[PDB]
Amino acid sequence: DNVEEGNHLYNAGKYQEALTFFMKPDAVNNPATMNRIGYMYDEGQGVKKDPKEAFKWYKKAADANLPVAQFNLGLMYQHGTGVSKDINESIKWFRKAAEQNDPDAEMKMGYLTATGTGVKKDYQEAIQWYQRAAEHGDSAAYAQIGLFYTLGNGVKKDVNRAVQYYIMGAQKGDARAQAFLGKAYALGRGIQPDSEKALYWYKTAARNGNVNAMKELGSIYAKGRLGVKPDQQEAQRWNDMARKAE
Repeated sequence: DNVEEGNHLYNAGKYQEALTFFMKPDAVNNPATMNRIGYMYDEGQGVKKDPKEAFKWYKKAADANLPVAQFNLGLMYQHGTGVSKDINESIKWFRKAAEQNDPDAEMKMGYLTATGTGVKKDYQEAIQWYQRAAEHGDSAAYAQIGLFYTLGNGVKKDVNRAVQYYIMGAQKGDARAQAFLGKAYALGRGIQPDSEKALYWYKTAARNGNVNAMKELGSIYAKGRLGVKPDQQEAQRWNDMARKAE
């Protein structure tokens, strides 16, 4: 294959070297490869980053019914990256990509439905899209669903069930569910108050770049909440890092 070779060179950072292989007649015609050429233009892997040119390759690949590339194409409309911003053409593509079972597109559809951005707001359709994106390997989806039960958007507030969703997403690497779960342990809101497990999950979410957990952590050590020995050598570490991250 001229694409599988070009994949090996690209997988190993020889982007321009890999790009020539992809531009070969047998390679260009591959839809998955056509998508990758748009990516390389989108991030400047082998070329000077041109999003407008990246749009050309996303459209070719998305016009071949490639779920990854229909999502990418819908993004380019939504942000108006390489085309002129068309929020409502963008949902044509997310819809196609999401109904083709793309996880990222299903969640973009959970968002657009929950906010009513390009479509009639519907908290019930938004849950379905979010739960479907969870089945397809998206850990952020769990906390997005649990928010509905904590807040009460289209459902009666079931704080117990919301924390069950947080724990799921928290144990699968999601920075926010981890912070949400830490707050649940800390107040006993969702489950049984554990000052240790609350601290563990706060530390894990901060480790994963959740700013509210960093800020929370800095407050924990300074005041001396949650049974830590009050430490300011740690407390000022966290708050500085949070400021630096915004």
